[PDB]
Amino acid sequence: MDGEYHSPYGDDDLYTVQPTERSPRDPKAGEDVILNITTWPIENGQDVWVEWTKNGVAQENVTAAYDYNSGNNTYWKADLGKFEKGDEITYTTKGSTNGGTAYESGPFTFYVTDWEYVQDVTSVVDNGDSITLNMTATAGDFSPKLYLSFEDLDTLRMELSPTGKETGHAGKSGYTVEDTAEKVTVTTEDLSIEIQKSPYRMEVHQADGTLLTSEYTTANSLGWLTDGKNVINQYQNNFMTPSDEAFYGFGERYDTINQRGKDVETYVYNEYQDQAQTERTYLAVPFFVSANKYGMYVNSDFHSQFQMASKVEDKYSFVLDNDGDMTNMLDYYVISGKDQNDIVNNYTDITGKTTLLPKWAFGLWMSANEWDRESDVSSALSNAKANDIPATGFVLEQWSDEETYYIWNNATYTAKKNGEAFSYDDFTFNGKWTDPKGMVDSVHDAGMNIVLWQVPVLKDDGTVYEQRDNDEEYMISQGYSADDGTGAPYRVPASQWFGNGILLDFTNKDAVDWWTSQREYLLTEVGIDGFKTDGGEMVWGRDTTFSNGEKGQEMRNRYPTDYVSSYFDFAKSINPEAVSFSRSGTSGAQKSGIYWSGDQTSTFDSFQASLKAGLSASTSGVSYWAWDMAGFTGDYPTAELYKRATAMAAFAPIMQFHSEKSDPSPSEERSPWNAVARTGDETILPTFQKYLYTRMNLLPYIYTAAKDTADNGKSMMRQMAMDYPEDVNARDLDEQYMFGDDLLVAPIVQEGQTEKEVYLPEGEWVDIWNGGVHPGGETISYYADVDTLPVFAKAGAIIPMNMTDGYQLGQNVGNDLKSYDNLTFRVYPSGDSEYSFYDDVNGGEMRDISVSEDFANEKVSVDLPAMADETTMQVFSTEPTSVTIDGADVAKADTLDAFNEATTGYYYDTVQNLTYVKAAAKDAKQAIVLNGVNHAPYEAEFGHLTNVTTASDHAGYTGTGFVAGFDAEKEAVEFDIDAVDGASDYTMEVRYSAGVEDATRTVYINGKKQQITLPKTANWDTWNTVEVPVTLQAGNNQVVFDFEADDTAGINFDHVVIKK
Ligand SMILES: OC[C@H]1O[C@@H]2OC[C@H]3O[C@H](O[C@@H]4[C@@H](O)[C@@H](OC[C@H]5O[C@H](O[C@H]([C@H]2O)[C@@H]1O)[C@H](O)[C@@H](O)[C@@H]5O)O[C@H](CO)[C@H]4O)[C@H](O)[C@@H](O)[C@@H]3O
Ligand SMILES: OC[C@H]1O[C@@H]2OC[C@H]3O[C@H](O[C@@H]4[C@@H](O)[C@@H](OC[C@H]5O[C@H](O[C@H]([C@H]2O)[C@@H]1O)[C@H](O)[C@@H](O)[C@@H]5O)O[C@H](CO)[C@H]4O)[C@H](O)[C@@H](O)[C@@H]3O
Ligand SMILES: OC[C@H]1O[C@H](O[C@@H]2[C@@H](O)[C@@H](OC[C@H]3O[C@H](O)[C@H](O)[C@@H](O)[C@@H]3O)O[C@H](CO)[C@H]2O)[C@H](O)[C@@H](O)[C@@H]1O
Ligand SMILES: OC[C@H]1O[C@H](OC[C@H]2O[C@H](O)[C@H](O)[C@@H](O)[C@@H]2O)[C@H](O)[C@@H](O)[C@@H]1O
Ligand SMILES: OC[C@H]1O[C@H](OC[C@H]2O[C@H](O)[C@H](O)[C@@H](O)[C@@H]2O)[C@H](O)[C@@H](O)[C@@H]1O
Ligand SMILES: OC[C@H]1O[C@H](O)[C@H](O)[C@@H](O)[C@@H]1O
Ligand SMILES: [Ca+2]
Ligand SMILES: [Cl-]
Ligand SMILES: [Cl-]
Ligand SMILES: [Mg+2]
Ligand SMILES: [Mg+2]
Ligand SMILES: [Mg+2]
Ligand SMILES: [Mg+2]
Ligand SMILES: [Mg+2]
Repeated sequence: MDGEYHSPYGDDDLYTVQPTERSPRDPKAGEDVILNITTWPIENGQDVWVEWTKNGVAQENVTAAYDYNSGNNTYWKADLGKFEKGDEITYTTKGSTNGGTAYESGPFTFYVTDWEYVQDVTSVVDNGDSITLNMTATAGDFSPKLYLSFEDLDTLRMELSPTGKETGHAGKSGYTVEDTAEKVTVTTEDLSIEIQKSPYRMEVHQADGTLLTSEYTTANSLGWLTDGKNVINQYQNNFMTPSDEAFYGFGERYDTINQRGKDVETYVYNEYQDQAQTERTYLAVPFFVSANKYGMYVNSDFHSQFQMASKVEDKYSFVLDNDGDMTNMLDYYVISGKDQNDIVNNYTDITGKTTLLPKWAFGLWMSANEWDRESDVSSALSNAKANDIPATGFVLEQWSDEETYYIWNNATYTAKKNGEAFSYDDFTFNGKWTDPKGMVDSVHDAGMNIVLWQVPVLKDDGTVYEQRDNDEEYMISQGYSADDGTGAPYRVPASQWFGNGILLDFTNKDAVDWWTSQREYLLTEVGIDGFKTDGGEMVWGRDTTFSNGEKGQEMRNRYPTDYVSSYFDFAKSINPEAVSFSRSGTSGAQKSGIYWSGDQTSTFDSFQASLKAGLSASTSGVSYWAWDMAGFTGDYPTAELYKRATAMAAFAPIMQFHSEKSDPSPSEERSPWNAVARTGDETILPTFQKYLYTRMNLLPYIYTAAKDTADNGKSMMRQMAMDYPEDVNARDLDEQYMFGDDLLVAPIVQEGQTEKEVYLPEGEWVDIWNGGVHPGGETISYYADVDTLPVFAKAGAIIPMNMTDGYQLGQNVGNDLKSYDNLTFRVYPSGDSEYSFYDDVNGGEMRDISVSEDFANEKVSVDLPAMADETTMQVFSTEPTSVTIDGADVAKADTLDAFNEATTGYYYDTVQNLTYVKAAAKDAKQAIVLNGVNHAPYEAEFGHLTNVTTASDHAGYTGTGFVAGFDAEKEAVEFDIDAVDGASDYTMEVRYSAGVEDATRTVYINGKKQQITLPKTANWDTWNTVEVPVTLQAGNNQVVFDFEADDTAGINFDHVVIKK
């Protein structure tokens, strides 16, 4: 025999086992315990056995039985049997051939556990900032204590000490307690916590009595797993959930946005390509938000499983792991708030706010793994310029020596001992990188900022590489690695990414300072703008030990966030504009930069999973989220996928293209120019440009939303039920979302699709591209060819934009981040609305703008704050008869050219039905009033048409044209029209031409019929308006025009307008 091996926990992997583990790893009462053992080489006459004690008494040896052979190894199973709660088992596994040299593993000890639950509350002590509930247990000898405290008046914290020896934390004092024999009720202005005493059972209500959530009906819901003496290994609680309850968040999830029915693992993992199918993630957070208006956060870095009505149809549960330490309390929060987004804000109060990034982070990021030399960077920049792609971010991955990851590829130098840091001048730059500082300067010259790829591991591939070997020696001599549990440095398991590499212990501040010192010259001298901090899902092994005294079970989920945060803070300390770009983390990840959705293939299925990842991350407080648009690997995307992806990406928090392959031919860049080359579809370029230019037009809105995340916890991109939690149609939507406060975005994420269903919540929505009006409260069908993205603005929206003199979306304003071209506010008037604009160009002043819509009196008023810039309003309305600024008349400009020349003025855009109003910069509020205005027209051409078509061959129409002829039976034009100012009689203006003869049409108003007379117009180039009395109810009204048997003559039908 050459050896024997058994190790009960293997690498402690959640998903797999090594072939030499104990099963179960942590045996409970009544579970059969199997030991898997290996010997080598394969030989006759081998004996494998187990020497062991039960509660200190030597047992008869167990003989292991042959199981299987693989390679030059035999695998064996030894059966120890079942045990009782409290049993302490110690064993050693042994092997030898024909009574020769004996090889052994162990000794190993396990303590056999079972569940104990809270039984009754026996007394309650109110300490003014905390409440102690003294408890009995269902089994065992503990005297548990549950501590209640308020993180705020709407955020409840539970801390359980099974032994009673630990004490909970103080919280707010603003509560009262009604403590009776049978029940204790804890009340704040926001919450009513009702706790039955016998059996103990908690219900969490809002202050008005509405139930948020509650412990399971049968009580004994809250428990711990113990041997009663040495260990507590798990905690659980169990809660009642009705059949319609939806559960969102849990970090970044690829499979679904609503986790009901699933067991969700809070476990970071590097899963390539098939995250959705395996239900794995790089970014796992033990926090969810329910559409029943609460969130739950289990405050622990240990692995937890959330069982979301996956076992019992009306029960959800959490099972939280522990390392055995009996002094670690269970700590969790039930989180209420003013609305769903406020629940997320309260969660970020606990775990950390998003840090506002510089505005350059919100432009296009360009990346490709194949970029590996200065000529590649030069050509990326010149390709972007030649194709009018004004990006702001630039990533280099294949930049380094591929050994130290802090030295440029091909650089030569005198190696340094003892981990001493390099300066720029220590290097002779050669080959692929002759002048890194110059290269960076060229990136900056293009208006871009650059980040460099990093990992948290010291690579050790077993080869000789002087500087890396020097650094490894130094790192070990200082104790800068984690420890494997035996005194040796922890290494990533050999089969994994960077296997054999030594992790830097990011819990050790000295270690971090050393590691970052080696990169300092990249920031201070080369002038980089941050790091793409990749990896981090690299902590395996229960005995792996960190400088904070924590071990592998506790640190696996936390490690990536320690790593990412260390680098983010370090880069920012030198370069205040630095940005991190990362994939892995847990609670608190949001403090430290951008998160991208990792490694996915270029398919529509992947696109679907990416969108779910962003929407779940958003609920989990990770707002600055990116994805590799159209996928970074697999076969090159189709033109269709590339175009659909581009549109979504332009309307996502962070826009970035990227590609996996390191030296491919042809190129694998997901750049728009390479996509044209690879697909042969030249129309990719103008479509990409449209969406990129539109994003840059919206940058003032986007960046205000980024600040709103940082300040108020409102994520930039949100699943519909975050804004509409009571809306039954919004619960499961995963192919549309809100972007900022105002825009409903509905990407096409299905191959071959052109009829996109869009669910519109109650209220009026307006198509931002063309002014099409859509009353809410139904699913509409929107025709979207491959170049088209349905996007709608909600009623009352005030949307800041940076426009060219053309004043249309999708016109290139460039990538200047320090000035505006034409600062513009797009307004959809509806009652009184207000918006706080983040004017970052002018010192970050908040500009409070308000609009008062009064269409009943044919007026819209805008209260413009003091501004540093000329401003243009674009107000969705009919053409005013006059406009005043501070009471002073402003003249109508007849053309766009005249408007651009004017200092102040107004202009009416007939295509978009937008009134442009130009106001000078002034260090004082300005009152703008639009007079004689009504709600914008309902264009006939945007109506539901039956057997009738559109044209535009006679000038003077509004919108894009008119409905032509409309002069046979079974032809109809249907409008969905909102009552502008509630249920009332109104006048419907019908604008038409009838160049040959008097016409009539029939109209139905919510089923009520009348015939209208449309007198002849002089010719087909003359429009007239007839006023029709109608009666409209609140909200959406069905207005149907048709041509019936008693109607006559052709018309061209331009629009209708509703006015008082
Ligand atoms: O040149 C730097 C670096 O480039 C490549 O990795 C960057 C890549 O990392 C992340 O995805 C990776 C994935 O590409 C793949 O990598 C395996 C690969 O790792 C090393 O080489 C990397 C490049 O892949 C190189 O150092 C190693 O030398 C090589 O032998 C290996 O084949 O798989 C891992 C494991 O799943 C994955 O994490 C990142 O997500 C991605 O955006 C980035 O492009
Ligand atoms: O060039 C003459 C004429 O040609 C086209 O119409 C052919 C059509 O004419 C007569 O019926 C029309 C009817 O179709 C409808 O036309 C509305 C239409 O009028 C003008 O364009 C038409 C052509 O379509 C043109 O005059 C106008 O430019 C366009 O914008 C309008 O949509 O209504 C009128 C009035 O009731 C009627 O005269 C003719 O009777 C019929 O047989 C023939 O097919
Ligand atoms: O394919 C040769 C390549 O293999 C290894 O690197 C690859 C890397 O190039 C990348 O390839 C993506 C590619 O993977 C499969 O071939 C798949 O069928 C295809 O659709 C997809 O586009 O990613 C994989 C996985 O990360 C890497 O293994 C070698 O490292 C490299 O030397 C070789 O050139
Ligand atoms: O720390 C290892 C090594 O780094 C530099 O050399 C890098 C590289 O230089 C040339 O390209 C050679 O052809 C390669 O063999 C080298 O790896 C230092 O100059 C060198 O002193 C040092 O040992
Ligand atoms: O939101 C309004 C409308 O937008 C698109 O259609 C625009 C299209 O409408 C008519 O066909 C006009 O004649 C054209 O000039 C316009 O471009 C969507 O496809 C549609 O579904 C939506 O209702
Ligand atoms: O093993 C290290 C190698 O990994 C990948 O293949 C990289 O593309 C290459 O640049 C590097 O030399
Ligand atoms: Ca029209
Ligand atoms: Cl144990
Ligand atoms: Cl891995
Ligand atoms: Mg709050
Ligand atoms: Mg290259
Ligand atoms: Mg700088
Ligand atoms: Mg130490
Ligand atoms: Mg689906």
